[PDB]
Amino acid sequence: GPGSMKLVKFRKGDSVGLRLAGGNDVGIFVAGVLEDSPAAKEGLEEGDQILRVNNVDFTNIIREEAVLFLLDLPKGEEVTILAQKKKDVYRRIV
Repeated sequence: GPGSMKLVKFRKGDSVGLRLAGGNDVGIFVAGVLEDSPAAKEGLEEGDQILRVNNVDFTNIIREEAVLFLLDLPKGEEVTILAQKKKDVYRRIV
């Protein structure tokens, strides 16, 4: 089936606080979450696949475009990340 996804809502600091991995073929993955970020606080974790941010699809985006996208998110504004734990896929990427 379609599975159980997580929804994380946080307010962007100076940065979102996320390292990315993957790409257009397999998905964008959270490689790292700084404990210094509100991304971690809200329950976003390494090996999470990012499906959506702010109603922009992250399933057909290239890693480079995702980075720029997260950078471009207005500072101090709320971000809405739709995600899903996919570690076993993740372990192959890294």
